[PDB]
Amino acid sequence: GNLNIAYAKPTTQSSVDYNGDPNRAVDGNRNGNFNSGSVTHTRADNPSWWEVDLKKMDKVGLVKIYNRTDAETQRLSNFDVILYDNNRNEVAKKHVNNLSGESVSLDFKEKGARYIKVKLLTSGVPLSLAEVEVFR
Ligand SMILES: CC(=O)N[C@@H]1[C@@H](O[C@@H]2O[C@@H](C)[C@@H](O)[C@@H](O)[C@@H]2O)[C@H](O[C@@H]2O[C@H](CO)[C@H](O)[C@H](O)[C@H]2O[C@@H]2O[C@@H](C)[C@@H](O)[C@@H](O)[C@@H]2O)[C@@H](CO)O[C@H]1O
Ligand SMILES: [Ca+2]
Repeated sequence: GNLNIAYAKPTTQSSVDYNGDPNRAVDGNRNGNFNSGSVTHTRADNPSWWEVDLKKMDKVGLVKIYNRTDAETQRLSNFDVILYDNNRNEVAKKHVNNLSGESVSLDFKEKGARYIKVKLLTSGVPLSLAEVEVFR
């Protein structure tokens, strides 16, 4: 029941495989079954990454990242979540080793940012996200 400022914002990612376009992580659908059409998928890049562009700077609090759930859930491990300002200067970064459940929640404590990037640190692994939600 809070405004998800990432919903329907422009997205990009390192590449696309299996028609897993990056907008699937901001489609309002948390379903993690890749066959549902809700989940992104890159090729096995060096490294794989995904990003949302808020279009303007905003003050970011909670970021909630929902994993793929039907298969290959371990791929979302050893990754950074990085905030960038309007000139793509790095303003904050958190590292996530792995998920114990279907999602992870990170609190960036009001940091001003335009872009939120999720980046695997292990190359040669596709990045698949069910949904990334971003709150003020
Ligand atoms: C259109 C089509 O047939 N799609 C296939 C993928 O198969 C479908 O998606 C899977 C996730 C399963 O639900 C499957 O039952 C369904 O048909 C196929 O994925 C692989 O499917 C095999 C079974 O045939 C295994 O389940 C394997 O784990 C699946 O691969 C994982 O999911 C993929 C989407 C990629 O992320 C892979 O890297 C994973 O290992 C793929 C790959 O053969 O091919 C599509 O064309
Ligand atoms: Ca989705």
